[PDB]
Amino acid sequence: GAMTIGRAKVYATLSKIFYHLFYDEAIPKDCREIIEKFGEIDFNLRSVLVRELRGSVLIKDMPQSLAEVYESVMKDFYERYGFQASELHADHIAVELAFMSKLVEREISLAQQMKEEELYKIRAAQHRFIKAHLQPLVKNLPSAPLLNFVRDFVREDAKYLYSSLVGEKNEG
Amino acid sequence: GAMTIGRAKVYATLSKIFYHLFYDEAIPKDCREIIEKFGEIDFNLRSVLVRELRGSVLIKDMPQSLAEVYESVMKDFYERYGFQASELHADHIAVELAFMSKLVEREISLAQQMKEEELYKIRAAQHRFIKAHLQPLVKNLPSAPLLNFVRDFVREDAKYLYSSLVGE
Repeated sequence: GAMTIGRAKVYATLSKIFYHLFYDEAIPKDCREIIEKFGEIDFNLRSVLVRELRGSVLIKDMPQSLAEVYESVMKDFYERYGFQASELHADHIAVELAFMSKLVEREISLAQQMKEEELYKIRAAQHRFIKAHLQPLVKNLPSAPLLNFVRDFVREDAKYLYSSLVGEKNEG
Repeated sequence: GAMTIGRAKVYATLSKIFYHLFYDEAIPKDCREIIEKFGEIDFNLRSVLVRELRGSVLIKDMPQSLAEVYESVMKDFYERYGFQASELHADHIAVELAFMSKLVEREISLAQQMKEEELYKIRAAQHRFIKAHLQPLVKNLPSAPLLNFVRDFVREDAKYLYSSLVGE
């Protein structure tokens, strides 16, 4: 329904925004309006910052030796769900957001098909991905209006996904 | 047939009973008879108790901070199958039972129409709903005759659905 359609739209729009900002392109009206529906915001970030918004960079706690294989970890997750690499590093926030959008789009299709067991698997994957990769990246974002919106959106989306799963997890 | 008709009836009747109790209303004779066909049961539960029979309240590892998004989870599941929550919270037991009744009614229709692909999907949806939402809710109900009846009915129904689905 509208709620899940909105999840996909926000992930897709945020990803498109970060691709534009990576190249110092203006944010188009359609993208701006989708995000501005939630409150006043600006998109005034420069490529010099946006290029560095990668998990292996932002997560300062990551052991160096594992930072060196993290893109491989990302790619295997992506490949397992048919998601293609772009020209950006696999751990870049634009790419991680695009991956979530693809997962939610898959969920939408499975919902329309009433494929409940497969939908469950894709929702589980969304949770796994948000817990392993995207939330750790976003929790280490520096403060700015757009980035703070992403923090809030991802925090609430993580809560939604976890709440979906917690009951069955604890059934014995 | 009779088995599936019976499943739909029990879910619908339990839902109706919980609505009456929520609203401090007497349980009508038709509802009582349906449930008591399985043995004597007392239907005395105070409205304040019944109002709190929500998945977000009952599921122990769900903190209160997740109750609002959990309502969204419930409504998302409902919408996929053309069901709307009522004026009650979407995670209230009365609503969850009503949703099961609607899924069983759809199963009955699909079986009459020999729509096999869709029938299987709907049965799988019932089982998923029980596993994900209704069984976790009923697990932590207080002990009382009606609550024990529902817990046991749901547990047996889950086993039936799982068995029916594993062959296939």
